[PDB]
Amino acid sequence: GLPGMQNLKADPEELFTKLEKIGKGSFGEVFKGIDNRTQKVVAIKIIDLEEAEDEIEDIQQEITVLSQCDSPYVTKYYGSYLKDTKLWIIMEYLGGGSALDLLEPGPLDETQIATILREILKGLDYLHSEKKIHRDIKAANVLLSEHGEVKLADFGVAGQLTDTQIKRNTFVGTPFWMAPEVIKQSAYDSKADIWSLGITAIELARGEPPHSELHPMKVLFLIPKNNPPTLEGNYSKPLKEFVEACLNKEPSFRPTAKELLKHKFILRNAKKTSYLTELIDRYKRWKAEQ
Ligand SMILES: Nc1nc(Nc2ccc(S(N)(=O)=O)cc2)nn1C(=S)Nc1c(F)cccc1F
Repeated sequence: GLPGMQNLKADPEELFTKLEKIGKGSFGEVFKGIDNRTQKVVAIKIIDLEEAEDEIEDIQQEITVLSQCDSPYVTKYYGSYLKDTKLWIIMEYLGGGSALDLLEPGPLDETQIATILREILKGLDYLHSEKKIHRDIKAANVLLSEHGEVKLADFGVAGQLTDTQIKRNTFVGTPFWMAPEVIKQSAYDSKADIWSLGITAIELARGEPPHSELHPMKVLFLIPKNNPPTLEGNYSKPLKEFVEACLNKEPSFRPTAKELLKHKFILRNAKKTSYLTELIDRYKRWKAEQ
């Protein structure tokens, strides 16, 4: 089965206008698109099923997890279409781009950092309450609407906890952002996302994650054997402590997403999400020059 699968007679090439590429996901390529019936903009992930082996079950899992999410903090899923050998996965388009994109004109301030982290946490609180793990939290997978709303994206490696499986142990994620227990393939749960959030916090503060100048294969020993990273530079003590709370080698010492929503860095610095429009306006003007 495949949740949201549409009638095969429906031609997505007729129902949507495919525009420019806006990314490359864990699976397939993603395009900006127009829904021809509503004229709303969508994001379209296209996957060639023929040149895909052992990736199709992964695709099905992504669409399943996506279709089971109903939250302001998770990109919406609008269904899937088949066009010959290609699968068109229709998703909510977020006009502000990724947090990583919004970093290109220059550093964020700590109000912006706190606000983005707060909204990521609302998303993680939702997922974790649903017994889901994202497993690929990073600034590239954090999207903003053009009104400044923040949502999680790319569920390509997301995991589901059950009653018959209270922990996962699969090796998945992006190396710089992966928790030591995931790399080591110990039994892990939602706390793995909390580690990834700490790395993402550093990324949002500094522009890059720890070890970013190294070959990804080095982190397979670097992360499990070294002391966890800390945020270095001229950042507030609350922000440095937020990061340390996340980046503890012991998963049970990491706070829950729910708890982190009350962390002093968040309460003291976060403001209305609408203010993030400035960050998006900043990017547009910057891109406008070049
Ligand atoms: N749902 C969704 N909307 C957008 N919008 C978007 C993307 C890029 C840009 S930009 N800054 O002009 O290149 C602007 C808006 N991207 N997007 C997705 S799924 N992004 C995405 C992602 F989040 C992870 C991997 C690949 C991807 F293409």
